[PDB]
Amino acid sequence: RKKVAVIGGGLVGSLQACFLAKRNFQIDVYEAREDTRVASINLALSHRGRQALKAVGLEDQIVSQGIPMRARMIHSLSGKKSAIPYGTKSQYILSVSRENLNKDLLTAAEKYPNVKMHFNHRLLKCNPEEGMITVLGSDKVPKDVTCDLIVGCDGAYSTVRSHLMKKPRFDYSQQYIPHGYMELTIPPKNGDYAMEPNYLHIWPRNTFMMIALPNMNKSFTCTLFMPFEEFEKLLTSNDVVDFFQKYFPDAIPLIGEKLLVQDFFLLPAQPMISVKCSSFHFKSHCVLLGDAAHAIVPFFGQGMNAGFEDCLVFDELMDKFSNDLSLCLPVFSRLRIPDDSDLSMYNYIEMRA
Ligand SMILES: Cc1cc2nc3c(=O)[nH]c(=O)nc-3n(C[C@H](O)[C@H](O)[C@H](O)COP(=O)(O)OP(=O)(O)OC[C@H]3O[C@@H](n4cnc5c(N)ncnc54)[C@H](O)[C@@H]3O)c2cc1C
Repeated sequence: RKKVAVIGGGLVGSLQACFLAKRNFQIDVYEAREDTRVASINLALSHRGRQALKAVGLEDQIVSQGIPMRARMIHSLSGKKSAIPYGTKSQYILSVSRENLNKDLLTAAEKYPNVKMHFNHRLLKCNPEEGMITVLGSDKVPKDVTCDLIVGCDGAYSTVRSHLMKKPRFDYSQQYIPHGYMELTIPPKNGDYAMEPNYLHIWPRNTFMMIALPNMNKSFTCTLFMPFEEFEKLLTSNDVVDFFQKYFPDAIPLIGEKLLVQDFFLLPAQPMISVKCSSFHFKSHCVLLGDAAHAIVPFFGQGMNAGFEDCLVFDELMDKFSNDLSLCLPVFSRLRIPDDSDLSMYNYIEMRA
C-alpha cells in the first residue's frame, strides 16, 4: 500500500481523494479549515466537470441538487433583458452550491476504508524530495510525517506550490489582479424566483460586470466584478445606490435597496490572483492539481471544472501507465498545460433589429 498525503480538502482535493481511493492507495487528507459538515457560494458546473464526477459515480447525486442553466440572460444598461441560447447542449451549465458540493465530496471520500480525514490541520511546510510534510493540528504540536506522494490540492495560495517554485534574483512578480469581487443576493419574490431561474444572468459592462446564478432556495447569488479603482469610489450607501441606479437599474428592485446597502458593506471587495505554473509536478514525489497548479480567474475560465478535469486526466494516465508515478506525473504536466468567455469585458449595444 502506497501512502498519499492530499493537502487540501476543498473541491479538487476531495475529488482526487475519491479517484485515488479506487486505486487502493493509503490516503490521508489534511484540511486547515474545520469540517464544514459540522461547522463564493455558487459555481457553474460544466459538462467536462460532470464527466469527472461520473467517473467516481457521484454525478446524479450532485446533479439533482443543481439548477440547469441552458442560456444566458443579458441585462443591458437600460434594464432590458435578452436571451442568448448556448449553441450546443453540451454548453449547458449547472448551478451548484459550493459548500454542499464540498460536503458531498468529503462524505464520498470517507465512504472509502483507505481514506482518513484530518481537519484543522495546516501544512506549514514540506520537503518534496524527502517525501516529508510538516502539519499543525489544533493541539499545535508540529508533527512531521512521511509519504510516497504529495498531492498539492491546497488552492490558489498553495503552500505546496510555494515549495516547488524557485525564487529569482529580484521578485518582480505581482500576485493579485486589479479586479475584485463581491457577493450579493437577489432574494425570492413570493416564495419563488424573482427572475428566470434556468439562465446565467449577466450584466455586462466594459471594465466591470455582475452575474447571477440561481439557488435551490429560490434566490440568486450575485457576483459583482469590478476594478478596485471603482470599489474605492463607493464609500456611502448613497454612492452604492447611485452606482446601481446608473449601471444596474433593474437590480435594485430585485435585490432591494436596504439589503443591497447592508450586504455591500459587510466586507471589502475580495481580491483575485491569476497564476499558472511552468510545471505541475516535482520528480515522482509531488503533483499539483486545481488552483494550486492553475489559479484561473473567472474572466478567463472555469477553475473548478479545470481542476475536476485535472483529476480525470490524471486518472486516465494512471490507467495508462499502471500507477507508475515516475511516468504519470511528468506526462501529466505535459498534457494538462496545453489545455487553454461568458465573463469577458464588453459594452452590450442595444439594437433596433
Ligand atoms: C468568485 C469566483 C467564482 C468562481 N466561479 C467558478 C465557476 O462558476 N465555475 C468554476 O468551475 N470555477 C469557478 N471558480 C474557480 C473555483 O472557485 C476554483 O478554481 C476551485 O475552487 C479550485 O478548487 P481547489 O480544490 O483547487 O481549491 P479550493 O477550493 O480553494 O480548496 C483549497 C483547500 O486547501 C485548503 N488549504 C489551503 N492552504 C492549506 C494548507 N497550508 N494546509 C492545508 N490545507 C490548506 C483550504 O482551506 C481549502 O479547503 C470561481 C472562483 C472565484 C474566485
